[PDB]
Amino acid sequence: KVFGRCELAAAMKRHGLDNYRGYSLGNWVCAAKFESNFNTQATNRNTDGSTDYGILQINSRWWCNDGRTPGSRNLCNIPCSALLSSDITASVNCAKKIVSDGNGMNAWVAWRNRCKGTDVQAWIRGCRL
Ligand code: NA
Repeated sequence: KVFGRCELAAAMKRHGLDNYRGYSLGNWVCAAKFESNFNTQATNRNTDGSTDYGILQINSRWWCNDGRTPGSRNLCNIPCSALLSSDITASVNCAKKIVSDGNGMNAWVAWRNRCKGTDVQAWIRGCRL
């Protein structure tokens, strides 16, 4: 599924991501924009041979199992394929664990390089939330 911006903002809010670990909804929508372009089916191979899955490009190195990332962990206890569903519940549940791990949203390099410090409010502008 390719979410609309406000559609994804509504879904993230419903699943309690708005102001989760102090990160406003616009931060999460901005991360999703630059990680996946709001596409739940997005997959990208990392240089280390891990893969990033779904709207928030969760990495098989630590968070989900894909069966092909040697010496990796599954800290969200989910198949990486579950992170490509049209229903973002699994991605949100896992993102809550990632952002709680100690470095906040710096875990998402695209958030750090493209969202951090910016007018992230713009990403929820016009949305009926
Ligand atoms: Na893994």
